Amino acid sequence: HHHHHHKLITLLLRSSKSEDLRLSIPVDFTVKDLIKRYCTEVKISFHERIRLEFEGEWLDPNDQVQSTELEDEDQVSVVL
Ligand SMILES: [Ca+2]
Repeated sequence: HHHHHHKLITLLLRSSKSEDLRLSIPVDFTVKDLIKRYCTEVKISFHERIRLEFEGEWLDPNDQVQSTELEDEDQVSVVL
């Protein structure tokens, strides 16, 4: 709606080397924030070299999720 207040989108994070996770995260988080939250939820150590791929493309860690093309129920790949 006009002037809506919704903060969250749900994302599926698939990982070939770690636990897949479905997260509901604020769209004002950065991609780095999303990675940090993934890591605390699945209990792996956060590192600068972890990346998220969306449709074949690396997401910029410094972009807000809202600034990317991610939408609710999208899926991304975690590359460790
Ligand atoms: Ca997995």
